[PDB]
Amino acid sequence: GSKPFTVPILTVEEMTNSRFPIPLEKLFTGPSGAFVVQPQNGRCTTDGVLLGTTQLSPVNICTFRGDVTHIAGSRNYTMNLASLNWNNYDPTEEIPAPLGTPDFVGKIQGLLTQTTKGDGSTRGHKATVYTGSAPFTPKLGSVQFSTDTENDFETHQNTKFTPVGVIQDGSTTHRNEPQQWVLPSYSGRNVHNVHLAPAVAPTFPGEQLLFFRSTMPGCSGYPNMDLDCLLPQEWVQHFYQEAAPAQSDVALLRFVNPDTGRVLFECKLHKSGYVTVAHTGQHDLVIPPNGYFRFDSWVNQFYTLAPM
Amino acid sequence: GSKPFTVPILTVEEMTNSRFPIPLEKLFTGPSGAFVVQPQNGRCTTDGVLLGTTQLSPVNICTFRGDVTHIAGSRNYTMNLASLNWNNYDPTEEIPAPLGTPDFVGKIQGLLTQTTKGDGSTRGHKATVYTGSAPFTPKLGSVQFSTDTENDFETHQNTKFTPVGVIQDGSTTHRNEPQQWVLPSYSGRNVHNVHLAPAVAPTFPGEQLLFFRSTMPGCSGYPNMDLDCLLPQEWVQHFYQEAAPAQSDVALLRFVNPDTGRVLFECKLHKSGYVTVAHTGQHDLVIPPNGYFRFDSWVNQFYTLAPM
Ligand SMILES: CC(=O)N[C@@H]1[C@@H](O[C@@H]2O[C@@H](C)[C@@H](O)[C@@H](O)[C@@H]2O)[C@H](O[C@@H]2O[C@H](CO)[C@H](O)[C@H](O)[C@H]2O[C@@H]2O[C@@H](C)[C@@H](O)[C@@H](O)[C@@H]2O)[C@@H](CO)O[C@@H]1O
Ligand SMILES: CC(=O)N[C@@H]1[C@@H](O[C@@H]2O[C@@H](C)[C@@H](O)[C@@H](O)[C@@H]2O)[C@H](O[C@@H]2O[C@H](CO)[C@H](O)[C@H](O)[C@H]2O[C@@H]2O[C@@H](C)[C@@H](O)[C@@H](O)[C@@H]2O)[C@@H](CO)O[C@@H]1O
Repeated sequence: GSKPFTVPILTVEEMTNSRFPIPLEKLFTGPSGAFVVQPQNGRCTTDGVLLGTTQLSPVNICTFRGDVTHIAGSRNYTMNLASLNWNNYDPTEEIPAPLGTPDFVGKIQGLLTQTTKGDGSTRGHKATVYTGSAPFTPKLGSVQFSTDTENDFETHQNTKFTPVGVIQDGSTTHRNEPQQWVLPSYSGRNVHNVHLAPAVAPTFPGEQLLFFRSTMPGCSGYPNMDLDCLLPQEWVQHFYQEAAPAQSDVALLRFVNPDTGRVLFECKLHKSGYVTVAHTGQHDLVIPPNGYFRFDSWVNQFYTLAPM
Repeated sequence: GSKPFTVPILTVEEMTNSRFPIPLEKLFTGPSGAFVVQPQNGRCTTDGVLLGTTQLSPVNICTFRGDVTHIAGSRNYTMNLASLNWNNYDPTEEIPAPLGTPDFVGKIQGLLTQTTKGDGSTRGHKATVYTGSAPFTPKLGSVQFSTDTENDFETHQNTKFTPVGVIQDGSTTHRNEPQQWVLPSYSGRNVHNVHLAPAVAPTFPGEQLLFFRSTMPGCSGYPNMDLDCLLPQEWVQHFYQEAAPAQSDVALLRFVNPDTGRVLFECKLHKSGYVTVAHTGQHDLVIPPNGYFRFDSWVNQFYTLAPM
């Protein structure tokens, strides 16, 4: 008596990263035994429960909204955060941070834009947020932006950050930032993170996570532009709507090639919202552009996959 | 024997504009007898045929990709366009312009970003494209950007424009640009546009188009930031996947309020991909946040709606 579970038929290249507002490019698998995989965007159960900081909009990911105050002697502005909906922010909500908050330590560059309500005058400037910085305290309601202006932004007017890409600067050596698997301290460095979506790992020998991979635009320096998500944003939207009950811990998916009619590989979609495959080693999957995922049956954590 | 037609259950505020990569905010209706409504993004038939310049990604809308050449004595760069997938562009495809090309005359501001293949060095700069300019010839494979640099960008390296908002500048007076209902000349001023998605209008007395409305960020001046689309991007994605056959020219939708169980209004979803309502005058609809569209039955162009 359970509504039948499905995944979208969109191809990988027809879908969006759930951790940054950019298209998916490829599937990637690699070992992750040595570190914790705990992203907070792109987290959703197969039955449609959003986790972490996950929200439904592809374009709100890594955005911030609020009003800003200038820091004297600098081009820096403090943003006092509003809700996604431009209402007052509530720090007591049982989430790690405001929905859509970046879930990695990095220097994210974009534009900060503003409109003056009274006359409809507008302004925009290049801006960067360092999510590893001491002033990055989104859970407490404020973050800081480095901008290209010292005087243009007004106080007490709605202000939006739209993310574009990432930078590597200052101290750092090539491709050592951003660090996609390092969570920000949402309340600052001395305060532990709360209400997190859990870390994920394969629990089977010879298995690895399967990642949905994009390349973030780079805006300066020699950044690591790889970005891996656990679920496409479209999948998040799909599960949220469908809300099909998980009949077992694991949904078995087959990846199908329509140009031949054959299955390329099979994988496990865990009910808590992540995918694993049977492979050892780093591998960029090579897939046909029209390839798609198809739900075939419910199995369990003990099911042995065919090697990828 | 037709697969049953449906629309997504996502609420308006949970969906994305199909003409710019920003969230939907509201529903709007107004008269449009006096001018032609012929957007090229967010065009899809109910049975899943993409029209105009429409593509499936919410985040590729109003993007450009290619490589750039500097124009001496300026901060201007010519971009020789690539395909969405970074392959050579084909001008002979039976489309108006490259998929995702802006479908309005305006000054769109964002960031232009670039990566050097050999060493992974990167750069990004604020940039604007004037879609009403003589050099805006995307169908012919090139457009021009005004940037904040005269020497940083390299030749023959992959370069991306990510849109953020719009500006009003130069000569123009308040809120007279952008002009969302004026199509660019995709091949330049002397060449007529081709392969367009058709203009839309209500064909019934006392009917108006229903628009899915957002406010574009403004980056300078006093722009008109209203942006109206005919279909949410999620709807485009949905119809594309479902491909449910249109049993009649018109699908009757009811907009439902779950907080009361009552229908707020009814509307016509035309099979060619647009919505009409029975109302006269400009009106910002007031809707509950959890309100949703529900397909109830197939009717026709002659069906008389209940007044909104
Ligand atoms: C946005 C900006 O102006 N950034 C500069 C940065 O240039 C950016 O990054 C470099 C790698 C290159 O892609 C530029 O096109 C881009 O604008 C500067 O980087 C130095 O840039 C020169 C070229 O102008 C050389 O490429 C040099 O190798 C770069 O230096 C090293 O990389 C930097 C990112 C720093 O880590 C620096 O300590 C390194 O020696 C830097 C350097 O002043 O300054 C801005 O960030
Ligand atoms: C990005 C930038 O520097 N743009 C300026 C522009 O300022 C932008 O737009 C104005 C409306 C305001 O929102 C600024 O905060 C924003 O940076 C300049 O606009 C003049 O700006 C001053 C404030 O610095 C006044 O607001 C003035 O009314 C503005 O002028 C008129 O509006 C302009 C957009 C032009 O149409 C001008 O002819 C008008 O008289 C302009 C003016 O030099 O210059 C850049 O575009």
